[PDB]
Amino acid sequence: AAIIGLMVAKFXYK
Amino acid sequence: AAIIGLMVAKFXYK
Repeated sequence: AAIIGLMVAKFXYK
Repeated sequence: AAIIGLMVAKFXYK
C-alpha cells in the first residue's frame, strides 16, 4: 500500500 | 503545527 492524495485548490491511505 | 507538502513530478510536518 501507499499514501494517496487528490487535488482539486483543495488537497487527503490505501 | 501543520502538514506541509512540496511538489516539484515529485511530492513530503512542523
